[PDB]
Amino acid sequence: MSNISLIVGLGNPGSEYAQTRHNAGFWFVEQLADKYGITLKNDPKFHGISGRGNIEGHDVRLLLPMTYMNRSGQSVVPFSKFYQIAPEAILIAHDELDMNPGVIRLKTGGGHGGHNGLRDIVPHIGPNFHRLRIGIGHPGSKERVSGHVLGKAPSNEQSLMDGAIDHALSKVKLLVQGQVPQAMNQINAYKPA
Repeated sequence: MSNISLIVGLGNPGSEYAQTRHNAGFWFVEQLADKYGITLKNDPKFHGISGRGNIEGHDVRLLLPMTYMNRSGQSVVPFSKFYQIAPEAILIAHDELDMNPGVIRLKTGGGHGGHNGLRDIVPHIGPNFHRLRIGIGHPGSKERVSGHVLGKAPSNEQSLMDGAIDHALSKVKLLVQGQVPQAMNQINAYKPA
């Protein structure tokens, strides 16, 4: 099993989007970058913000597409092709409607599950990349879904999510060291304290 060498966080650009649930992936990758002192810089060539540096003994690339969510593939696809990074070496963090705040899962393969960022990426690199599904809750009904993902969560729900994110952060060592089964067990076992 492949080392994770590219970690992508999905979200929307702009300060009106930064605290919205749909940017759960950006939160994770931004906090990761600063945890390890990796600088995220404008990378217009790949329509994103990107960095690279040492994470627990490995050279890891970080990517935040700046394309807007539904166009995320225009930044992910050419970036991973250009550096010749196989999907099996990619981790994509994103908000997951189908899990509650404070729930977090690592998953390998599968489709987009309705997620409009993943929808723009599976067609072009296939489904064989890892995903960190950061639960954001489901708002009730289909009509509300959109104002939910594009809205800021209340305090209580934000803490749950931040707790889930702190936990996945403490497992990235296993991911970059190629221990994916072990990461999966330990991420998937998380429940708020």
